[PDB]
Amino acid sequence: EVETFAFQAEIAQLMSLIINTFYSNKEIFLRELISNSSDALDKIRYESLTDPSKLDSGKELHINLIPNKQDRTLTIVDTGIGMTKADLINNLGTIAKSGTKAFMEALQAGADISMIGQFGVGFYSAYLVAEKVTVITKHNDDEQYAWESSAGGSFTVRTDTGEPMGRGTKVILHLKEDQTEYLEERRIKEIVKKHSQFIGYPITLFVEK
Ligand SMILES: CCN1CCN(c2ccccc2CO)CC1
Repeated sequence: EVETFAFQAEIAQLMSLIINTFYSNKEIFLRELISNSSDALDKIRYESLTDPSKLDSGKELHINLIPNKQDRTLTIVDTGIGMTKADLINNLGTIAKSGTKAFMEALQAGADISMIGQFGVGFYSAYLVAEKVTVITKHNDDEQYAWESSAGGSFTVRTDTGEPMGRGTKVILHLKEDQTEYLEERRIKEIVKKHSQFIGYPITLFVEK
């Protein structure tokens, strides 16, 4: 049972702007997704400060980067607070309508695409490198759900019958054919060191056979 939703008009515009604008500094997508994961981990940590049982679904607070050349995917896993179904539908927990409005007003005022994270819609920079994005997520108060979109104005939401996560969010980027450099270890390492050197959680870059 798959439900299909239309993006709000402003978010569909933001996505086609990211997909069609010529912009060479595509590596900022990883900084934005790691920063989103750090925010989600800060949230479950703060909640656990007054209620330790919120960590019953997993005490470790971390971020994993998993490249897979066979599937042409780069996956960013965090054990943060996760997202409910309502959150997923509501633009993955962001204020994406007013965020897009401020971002686009800033673009015409001298900003560039790399500043997207300052307007709360950094997740969508995933479409700088990915043709399709799958988000698997588990919040303590809800079941495990899968969100998916290849842009084009719509996304789907379904109950995820896959591997149980415990708690957190998994962003799977199905990379464009000419963006496979972001599957190479030394390239990911260079980008993490350049843009995410001070993240307060351990970032583990997995290797392949
Ligand atoms: C402001 C609300 N936050 C909700 C959680 N976030 C998020 C969004 C998209 C994918 C993955 C994650 C977390 O890993 C960051 C934004």
